[PDB]
Amino acid sequence: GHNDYKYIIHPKNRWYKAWEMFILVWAIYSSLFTPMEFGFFRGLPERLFVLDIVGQIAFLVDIVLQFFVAYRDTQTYRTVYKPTRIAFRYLKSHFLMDFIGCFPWDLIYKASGKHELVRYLLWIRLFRVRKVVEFFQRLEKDTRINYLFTRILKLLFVEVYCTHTAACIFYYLATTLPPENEGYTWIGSLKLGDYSYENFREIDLWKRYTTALYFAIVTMATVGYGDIHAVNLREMIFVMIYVSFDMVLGAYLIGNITALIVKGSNTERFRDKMNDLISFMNRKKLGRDLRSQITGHVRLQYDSHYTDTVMLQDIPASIRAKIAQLLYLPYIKKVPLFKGCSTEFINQIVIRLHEEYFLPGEVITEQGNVVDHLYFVCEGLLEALVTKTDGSEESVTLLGPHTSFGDISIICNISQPFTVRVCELCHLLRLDKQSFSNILEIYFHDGRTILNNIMEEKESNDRIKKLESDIVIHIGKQEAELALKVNSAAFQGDFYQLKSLIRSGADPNKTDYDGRSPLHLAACRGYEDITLFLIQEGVDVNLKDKFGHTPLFEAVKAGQEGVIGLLVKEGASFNLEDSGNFLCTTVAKGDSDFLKRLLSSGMNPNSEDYDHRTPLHVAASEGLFLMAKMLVEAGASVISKDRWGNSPLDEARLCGNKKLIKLLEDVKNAQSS
Amino acid sequence: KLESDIVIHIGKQEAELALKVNSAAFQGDFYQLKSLIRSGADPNKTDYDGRSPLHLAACRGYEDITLFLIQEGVDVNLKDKFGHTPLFEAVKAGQEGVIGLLVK
Amino acid sequence: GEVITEQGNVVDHLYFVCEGLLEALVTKTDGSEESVTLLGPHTSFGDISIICNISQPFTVRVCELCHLLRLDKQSFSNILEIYFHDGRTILNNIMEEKESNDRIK
Repeated sequence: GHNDYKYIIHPKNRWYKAWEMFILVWAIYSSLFTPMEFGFFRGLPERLFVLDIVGQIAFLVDIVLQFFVAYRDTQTYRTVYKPTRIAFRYLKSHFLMDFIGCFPWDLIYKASGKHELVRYLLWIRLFRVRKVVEFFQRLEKDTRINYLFTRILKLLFVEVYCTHTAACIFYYLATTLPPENEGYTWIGSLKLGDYSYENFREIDLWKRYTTALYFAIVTMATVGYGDIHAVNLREMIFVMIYVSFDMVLGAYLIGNITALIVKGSNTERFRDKMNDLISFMNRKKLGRDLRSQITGHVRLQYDSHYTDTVMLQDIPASIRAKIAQLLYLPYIKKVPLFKGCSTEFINQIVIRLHEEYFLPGEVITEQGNVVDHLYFVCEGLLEALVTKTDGSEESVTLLGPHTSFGDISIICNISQPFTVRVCELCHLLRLDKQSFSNILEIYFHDGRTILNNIMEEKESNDRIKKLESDIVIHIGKQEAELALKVNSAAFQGDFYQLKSLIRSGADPNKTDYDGRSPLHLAACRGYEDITLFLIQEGVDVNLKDKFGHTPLFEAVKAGQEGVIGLLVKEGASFNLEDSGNFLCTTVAKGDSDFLKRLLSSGMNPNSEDYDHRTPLHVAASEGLFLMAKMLVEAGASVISKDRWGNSPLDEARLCGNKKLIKLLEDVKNAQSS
Repeated sequence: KLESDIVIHIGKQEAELALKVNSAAFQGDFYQLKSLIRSGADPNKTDYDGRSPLHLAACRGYEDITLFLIQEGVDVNLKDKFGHTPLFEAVKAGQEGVIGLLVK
Repeated sequence: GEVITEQGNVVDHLYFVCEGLLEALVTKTDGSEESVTLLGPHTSFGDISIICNISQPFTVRVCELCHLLRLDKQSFSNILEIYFHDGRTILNNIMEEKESNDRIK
């Protein structure tokens, strides 16, 4: 709608197309009549005045209409609607010839005392054949008609044109000589049969024109009967020039027709291959069913045109992906192998897919052979069988539309457990082994989180009992690195990054090298929000790292009452080995708050050691009355006997803190009760 | 306006390079560590768990990695956030070859 | 001045050197590709990567006009698997080199 001007008309407008065809008809005529007007008349016979004036005006109108038609640029490929650019383009290329040939050159010739050199400018109207050339340019750029066939008709029109012009020039050369020397011309000395072309300027223009055209036509085919022949030196020279250029034009005609016939139709090439195969097939005397198999598969390769699918490898990746998506993606989405995976990975797979058709009864993949081509059964039923060593087929599965096979062997790098053979017209989508693996490895991430899901699919088959493979190890490496990333986020405080990482498909229950979950890190650095975020995810709250440190242990050692509260509400527990030992060590340190936090978490304070002493034992021996109060509130036994029977009551007397002993005796009556 | 990812991956130029060195050490891929350590960053920087490439390499017991880490000269007595030296990780795993390398 | 195998791409084609001189350059993030060795006539490269199923240790670049004989990875693996004895001999031959590669362990 950028044609704001009310003057410029788009070059593809229907009315302008009709006008283009119409000036074409007049271009052919004004280009085919100009040689006749130049040769057979030294001034039009008045009776043609009307036709001459109407022709001149017809082109004159066109000359103007060429200022009101937009032209597509050769550098921006847009229809330039600026009137000054159209006017400049027309003035520069096709304007001198058009305007000069639009002049009434017949009237100008008559006005200037009938001077011949003025009439020689009639040939400027020969430039009007540029319209015919442009028409052939349009016709060539259309699949509706074969190119070499366009070239043949172009060459034939050129041949007809050159023949007609040569006839007109030949008769004009006859007219250059004065009528007194008629016997020395080519037509003035013509005695064909009983007719004698004595006064050749008085015969009807059609008789003379057909004589000249007969000569030109036979000269063009080099028949040269000899009845009509050059006599003058001017006629000799013209016939020599015409004859040489006619040898070039006819040789080009033969070359173009030969090029069309040796081009080779696609059906022709298929027919040659078919004939060779049939001759082979007669030599080997193959049976009718077997010959039908061979012929049918060759026909299938012919119709499928697999290279036509790779024929658009030149078009951009954007549109290439659009075509692959519009054709294979609906099929691929439904395959159970890629159930529940990212759309990006699916799109990558589709782009790398090559469709192949197979007639019933041909093995696709052979058992005992490592599959290097994963197939997506998309149309037609396939049948999978493990043929026994005794030659007994055992159909194990029937893979209909929207199914996949070969994937086990590629992901496993194992051999194909069952030979797969076709049962109907199976339109499949082959994907190469290196292609698939790449989409996971070479296309890292595209083949990390997504492939993990694919591994979930394979394990959900419930028959696959695979251990590990190159693909799987590569993935596990990537998932390890991703786990490092998400754990770094969970230990750095970057909430947005952690969100993005796990929401990109990362499993929140993964661990790093030393088995530390992101929840471990959130608790250790006391990241309340991150902890709660991972808490929502479902990360294990008593997850055990390399040293058994639970997330709630890390939270307690970090002194994050918010995080420990959250973890106990979810249910994190002190499943720590040597619990009594660590508690007694804490008592020895004197870290009152640390022990209080462990005791609040629910650490059992009655756990013994190698010396078989509870934390309360150590507190009583140490004289730590306040740690003893905390242990008492927890419920550590003050009567528990150690190796030597030294109960915490005894150790307290040994230390001599009478207040400590008194509180422990109140506890001892509590225990005895 | 989801900016500042610059400083995120600078905190990971200190870390993610260090965690990649740690990961290669834990996996056992000597060639990778050699390239990363010389072309990327020294193994003196530890991970978020305060674990030096040497610590994890010592635990795994790949002397190849350790001897290269020894060439870089990372602290052989450095403790982790868990208060544990590479020597202890080595003996915990019982990697007498890497134990001898570390004792040297 | 051409590259056959690039460092870190698993070699799928094992090459021999009939005539010419090659060079094992370790490309890096410094650009100073480390000249590990010069592969002269009657040598081979890509063998470590194929046999050991690792990536290429060093990019092999052409220095002269080199006539190289090629053996695809799948082919080579097939002949090795067929002649288990002979592949064992190959493995010893490369083990002597693996004193610095440590791939065998």
